[PDB]
Amino acid sequence: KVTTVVATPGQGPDRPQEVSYTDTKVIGNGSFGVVYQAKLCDSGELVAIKKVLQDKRFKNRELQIMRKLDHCNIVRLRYFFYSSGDEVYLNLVLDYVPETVYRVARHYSRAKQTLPVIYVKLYMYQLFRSLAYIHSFGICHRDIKPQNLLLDPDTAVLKLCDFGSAKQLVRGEPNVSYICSRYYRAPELIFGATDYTSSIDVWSAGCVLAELLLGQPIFPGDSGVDQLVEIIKVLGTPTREQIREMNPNYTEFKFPQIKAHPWTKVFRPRTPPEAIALCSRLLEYTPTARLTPLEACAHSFFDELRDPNVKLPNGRDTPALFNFTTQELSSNPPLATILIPPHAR
Ligand SMILES: CC(C)(C)Cc1[nH]nc2c1[C@](C)(c1ccccc1)C1=C(CC(C)(C)CC1=O)N2
Repeated sequence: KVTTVVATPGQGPDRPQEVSYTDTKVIGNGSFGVVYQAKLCDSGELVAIKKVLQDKRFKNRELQIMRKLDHCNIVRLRYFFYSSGDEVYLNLVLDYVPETVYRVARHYSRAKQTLPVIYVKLYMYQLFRSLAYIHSFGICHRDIKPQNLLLDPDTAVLKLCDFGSAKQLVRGEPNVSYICSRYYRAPELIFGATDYTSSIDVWSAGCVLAELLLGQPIFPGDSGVDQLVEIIKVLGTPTREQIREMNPNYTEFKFPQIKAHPWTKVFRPRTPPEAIALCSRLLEYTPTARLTPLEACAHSFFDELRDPNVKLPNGRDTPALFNFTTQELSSNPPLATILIPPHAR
């Protein structure tokens, strides 16, 4: 049974073509609508179709954002197209990838084991790459979690997915506080800040990093507000100057004073010292103090990835790690001296 639709390519001239697919099954769910799997008849390739009720009044924020993006570490919009059920739906044809960082991290910790640190370097490097790219367009993902990191287990290619909460932030225009998933939610946001930057994504990224070294979430909060407490147990009570730097909308938390539990004691003994150094510069109260995604790719914890002889545990080559663009380097072009090593010209 074959379905044919007239779909506009996402990274293409605005020019609709016939597309056919088969083997439709449901795989996903949300306030938005539903996600299906299908097999394209052309390539036999597997894809996901995200089906979203779309008020013809509005543009679809996710769609505008997805049409700009073109990146090895971001899920690609192959096609999009409209359908019926007045009912008008947007369908987004996106990559299907069989695993996630959530699932892999979970296999390791159901077995009490540590995810090998090579994979931590591989996965995190690619996540920071993906954020460098979108942050360069002023786009904040605002939902970085291990579950939104797609993962081809054989190639080690990580792809950032799910841009339902993503947005272009412009200084001046305020934004919602209760955003991101709780465990990965920056403290600015729990203070009610509406004037935040894309450095919230970096907080979340350091939460993913921490989780991958600990085997469970670093801040498992009972509620959007117990989330602060969980954080405070680790970083300790924020100073008056840190609280000011979060440009809050409410500080009346009447929180006890807790001393900072130092970083090296948070992780299991003989965690590599560079992972902790990176981790502490992401999970900072002051949002302006956190590394930019691109400095984070340049960090010395990822040096193993820049070694000429580096290979995956399954024998194969690493994915493309060094093929930076000008768009992708914009925020700090000198970093290319470190980022793109000798042996890749
Ligand atoms: C590109 C989408 C819209 C994000 C769909 C997609 N593309 N590739 C995927 C997905 C799913 C449907 C997804 C949905 C939401 C967030 C992340 C992932 C998905 C997988 C792996 C699993 C094991 C089947 C679990 C699963 O939910 N892989």
